[PDB]
Amino acid sequence: LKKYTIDLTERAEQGKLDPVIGRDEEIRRTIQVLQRRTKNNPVLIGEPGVGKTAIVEGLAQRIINGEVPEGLKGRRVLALDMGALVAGAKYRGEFEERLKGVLNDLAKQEGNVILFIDELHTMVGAGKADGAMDAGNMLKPALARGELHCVGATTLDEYRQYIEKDAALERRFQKVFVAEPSVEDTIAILRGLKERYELHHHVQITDPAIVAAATLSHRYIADRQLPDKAIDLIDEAASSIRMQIDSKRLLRNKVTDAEIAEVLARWTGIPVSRMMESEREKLLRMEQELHHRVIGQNEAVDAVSNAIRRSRAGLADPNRPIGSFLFLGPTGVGKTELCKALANFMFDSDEAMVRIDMSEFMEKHSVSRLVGAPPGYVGYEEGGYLTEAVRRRPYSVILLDEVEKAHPDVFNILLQVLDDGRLTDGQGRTVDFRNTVVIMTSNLGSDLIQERFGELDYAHMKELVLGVVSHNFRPEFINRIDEVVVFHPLGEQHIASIAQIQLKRLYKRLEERGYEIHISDEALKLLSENGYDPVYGARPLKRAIQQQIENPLAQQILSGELVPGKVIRLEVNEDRIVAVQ
Amino acid sequence: LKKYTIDLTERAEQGKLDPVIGRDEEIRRTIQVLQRRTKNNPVLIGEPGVGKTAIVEGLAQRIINGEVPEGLKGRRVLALDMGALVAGAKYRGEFEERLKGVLNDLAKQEGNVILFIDELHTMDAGNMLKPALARGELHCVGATTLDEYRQYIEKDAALERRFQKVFVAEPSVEDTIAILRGLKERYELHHHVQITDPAIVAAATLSHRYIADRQLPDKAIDLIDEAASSIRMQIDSKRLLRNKVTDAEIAEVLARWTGIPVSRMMESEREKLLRMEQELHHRVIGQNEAVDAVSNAIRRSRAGLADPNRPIGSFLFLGPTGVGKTELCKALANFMFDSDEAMVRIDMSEFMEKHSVSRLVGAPPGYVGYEEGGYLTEAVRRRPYSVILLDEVEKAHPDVFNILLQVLDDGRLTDGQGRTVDFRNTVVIMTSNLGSDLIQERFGELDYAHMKELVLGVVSHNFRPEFINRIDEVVVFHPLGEQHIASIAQIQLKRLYKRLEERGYEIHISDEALKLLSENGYDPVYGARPLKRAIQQQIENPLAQQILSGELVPGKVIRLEVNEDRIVAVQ
Ligand SMILES: Nc1ncnc2c1ncn2[C@@H]1O[C@H](COP(=O)(O)OP(=O)(O)OP(O)(O)=S)[C@@H](O)[C@H]1O
Ligand SMILES: Nc1ncnc2c1ncn2[C@@H]1O[C@H](COP(=O)(O)OP(=O)(O)O)[C@@H](O)[C@H]1O
Ligand SMILES: Nc1ncnc2c1ncn2[C@@H]1O[C@H](COP(=O)(O)OP(=O)(O)O)[C@@H](O)[C@H]1O
Ligand SMILES: Nc1ncnc2c1ncn2[C@@H]1O[C@H](COP(=O)(O)OP(=O)(O)O)[C@@H](O)[C@H]1O
Repeated sequence: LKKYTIDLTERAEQGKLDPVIGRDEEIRRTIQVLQRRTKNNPVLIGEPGVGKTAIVEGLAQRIINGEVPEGLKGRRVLALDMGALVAGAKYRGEFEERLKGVLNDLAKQEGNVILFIDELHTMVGAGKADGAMDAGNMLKPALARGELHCVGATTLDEYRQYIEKDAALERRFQKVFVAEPSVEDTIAILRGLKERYELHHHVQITDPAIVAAATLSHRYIADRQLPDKAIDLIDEAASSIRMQIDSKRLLRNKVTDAEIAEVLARWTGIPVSRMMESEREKLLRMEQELHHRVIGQNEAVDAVSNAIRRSRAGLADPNRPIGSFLFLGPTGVGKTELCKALANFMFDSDEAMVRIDMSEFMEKHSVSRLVGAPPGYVGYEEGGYLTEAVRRRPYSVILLDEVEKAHPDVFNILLQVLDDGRLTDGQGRTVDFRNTVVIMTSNLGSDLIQERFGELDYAHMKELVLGVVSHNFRPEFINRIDEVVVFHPLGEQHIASIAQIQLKRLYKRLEERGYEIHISDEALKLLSENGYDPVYGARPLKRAIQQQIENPLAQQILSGELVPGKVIRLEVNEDRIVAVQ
Repeated sequence: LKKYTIDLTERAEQGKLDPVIGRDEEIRRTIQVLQRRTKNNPVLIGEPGVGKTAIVEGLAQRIINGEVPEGLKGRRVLALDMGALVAGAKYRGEFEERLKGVLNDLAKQEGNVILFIDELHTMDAGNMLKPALARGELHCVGATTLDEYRQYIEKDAALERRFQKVFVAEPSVEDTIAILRGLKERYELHHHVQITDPAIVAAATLSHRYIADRQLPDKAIDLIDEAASSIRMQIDSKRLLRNKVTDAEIAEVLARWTGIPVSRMMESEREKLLRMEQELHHRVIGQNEAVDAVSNAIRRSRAGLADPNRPIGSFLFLGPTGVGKTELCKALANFMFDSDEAMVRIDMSEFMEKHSVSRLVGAPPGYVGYEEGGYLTEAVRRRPYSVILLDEVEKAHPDVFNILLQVLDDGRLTDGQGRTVDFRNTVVIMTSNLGSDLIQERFGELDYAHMKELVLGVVSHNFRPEFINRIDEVVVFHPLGEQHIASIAQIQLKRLYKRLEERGYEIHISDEALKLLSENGYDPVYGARPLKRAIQQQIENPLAQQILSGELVPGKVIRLEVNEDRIVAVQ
């Protein structure tokens, strides 16, 4: 008994237990089960990192401090470990002499000992070496007779496929559900626990670093549960500052939310850290920073930058994505380019744009590729194309390209992402679109968008295109769109400004090779004859570097006069261009 | 007073320190993890180098020298005792009284001194130290591998509340450089051992080029100590010695299981006259169309100039299929890898299913079979060495055409689950099976610079102008004549010679006798596939008819005759 079971009650007299704050409805319900006549076995069902191990450490602190009823007064909470019972059990019945050694020491205790079996699912099938099970089949009489007082603490899905499968052991435990506390319920958890970390780290932790250790944990960390990550963050931040005082008021020890969001940015990647950066320079110039790489399209950025300012002010709907856009209009105008800009603004990486081409979803059978296959079908455990991608990046700009080429029954899949920000996978797991920006480019009115842009100034392309030919006949999808955005086609004013960032990002490395080129002003309209298109758009400009500028170097090698090291020009003549050394 | 007392004042008295060089942003991480109280147990995971030696020697350097005052220093911790645990203890249970006595009586001063434990994976990894770890006794520094971590330390649940994966990334060549910078404190003052600059790097460059299945620094510290053991024992083997340290000391140590000397292990600036005439041009005198990729398109790749996100070493090479592609993708791998492992062939010829979505560059969800998928899905996860082919893409209906544009540009690097794919060391040979099928007849007046501009100018841009608008360099493989295959039909017969001299028959064949085969030999449709069965049906199946009949006795060389309507070589 003293070889295996850790005694939590004498670990509470030394003050070695964490102070437990709250939990008084789940501790009282635990004592209500622990005082039952038969089957006095609570199982603290929760999720990993909810506090179900620090409920019995708030029961064992309670027995010593005496807030328990008489009947649980003066008990002992022993923490049996089923990993130390299957530890060296090689031979036949070395495990069964460990339980029947522990179970017979618990009967000498005449009911003065509470047994905390943490992770009961490790008891289901613990011996089980030759036949029927040996741990939750040896406890099974003394669990039903109300004899050993077994506080279990498993999680809900570990209860579901370990303990619920043994239906004769499932009834010997009573589910004391430990729901995770809310964001305000874990501040008081962490306000009293902060001094137990101040005495260990020799580090002062402010309640600003605690009110933001939980609002940033809950919002940004979605796989963990709340009083496990909020105390991870303060322990990581107090260890990050504990370097700054050891090795090399301005050499601080205080944790503030500057250090808490810095650890969380180092965990997840979301840079909302401090507004003492150029973010004050960035929050009102949010519409013109997109204009750095989205040339023109003032109706486009004033729809997307005003919607992502609407949520950074905490004013947008938290049961809806950050933005739901329909980018109908011409091709090669700034549709796909703004979403790269919007990803390079919000999550500052244009690799965080989940592009989905809806020409792959032409027919109705190809809708379970986005959402996932049902149980029992091909591609079930794989997932969906949209749902699993949003589980990869929950903070991403979803591009749904040419949605008018989708099936009509894929807008039905796209009614719940727009309205509620949810999409359930084929495996019954719901993915959360509340942090994504769902932008949907289309070409459904583009014939009438292009002809009327220099006629109807800035608002009449929105009205009166809807109803004769365009989307109103299927009306449930239009009103779920946040802003329907029409795109004015590009004149010569924009493609001269759009054809300047072709090699601007590669510009900052390749100087010493022998290349630095300033703007030449004579070959401007050579690219503005194939690239500046009223019909097909500005996308043939990207081929107008692959067809116009890059050809007579990489194949004209063998003739023996043109060798690299000299910067090329282009002039308006019938030249078949030369290059002088 | 023997077992559980280790004094760390001795480490400067004896010089028992092997200094760590290179790891500081991956060791101060294991001081961030260790300084916590939730999950304050760093387990060091990966390739070697740290192993509880970086935090203990990088601890006395900041206290005894004296830049910081004494009001801040005092973080004096200790290290592992592991040696006398199992040894010297006899009974069952009286071995256990030594392990319970080593943890409980270090608590004589109420936590005045703290202690780390090192290398905890064996089970002492959670059978006798598990209450000693759950009681909040003291915190330890683990060290596992990655796969032995997921054997023991993570499919548990009570142990990752204290441990966490600390991964170290694969180290430099400068790991053993500074191992021999400090260690001349022990080498030259008493033995006068020099090891020069090209002799430290020589036993360490063996990873990215030579062999890539094994870690670097385990193969670096051992192959220097064996090369440095040269003097005192080769003088006791019953102008005198090169005291100028060269590549020779490691080569005796390294090449005692390969057989390849120094001559191609340090391919350098002047060595590229020597790496032209080694193995490519002794099996076959020829195959010099593909030598351009190692001559003019090699200057901006192997001098620290390989930019992966635009094709610079991608020299385009065309031809037919089954005609010399698969041998050169092996013979260039034979010119590089000293062996045969390049097995790549991609064709889009005779399969009509909906499985052509996964052969592109991977499968997005909604499919079957991700484990194989396409061939290139698996050809980087196997090993990063493969030479990618592209054949017969020109036939299917035009909805499938333009997906070849996405990979060759700088848009997105296109991996599949988060680890990298190959962009730097691959030559792509593709296959053009347009109207170069009637041209295989004669070898008289074949075009090298009349072929691709006037024949291709009027036939390409009627149906599809988006295919040869990018790709322009067209030069043909060998035309299938007589004597150029008479070399190739000698290669497949000389492996029939070695198949036959094992039983005592040396067969000759004439220039007249193997062009007897050429009427039943090659195919313009399949390439040189029906060459091998033509050896079986014409000579080899009649040969085994005569070896078994006993009328071809071993020892006597036989000649042929021209005879009646079935052509066999009889007496
Ligand atoms: N109500 C609470 N009051 C004080 N500390 C708490 C409270 N809830 C949780 N904690 C602490 O936060 C952490 C939560 O971990 P646990 O209590 O083990 O929860 P858990 O459900 O057992 O997680 P696992 O995955 O089962 S180990 C521990 O360090 C607890 O001390
Ligand atoms: N409004 C715009 N702002 C900035 N760049 C633009 C704009 N419109 C077009 N471009 C340029 O045109 C190119 C269009 O390429 P592509 O993505 O193939 O077209 P599309 O976006 O229609 O698919 C982009 O690389 C981009 O640089
Ligand atoms: N970065 C480095 N700095 C110093 N020594 C190193 C470094 N990398 C490797 N070594 C040497 O390599 C050897 C690795 O052996 P070891 O630490 O026993 O392997 P493992 O860590 O797998 O147990 C050590 O003796 C060490 O001296
Ligand atoms: N240098 C060469 N010239 C002509 N034919 C060759 C050469 N090297 C190999 N071959 C032939 O290629 C054949 C294999 O080709 P094949 O099976 O059609 O293509 P793959 O091997 O790519 O499937 C071998 O039988 C061999 O005779």
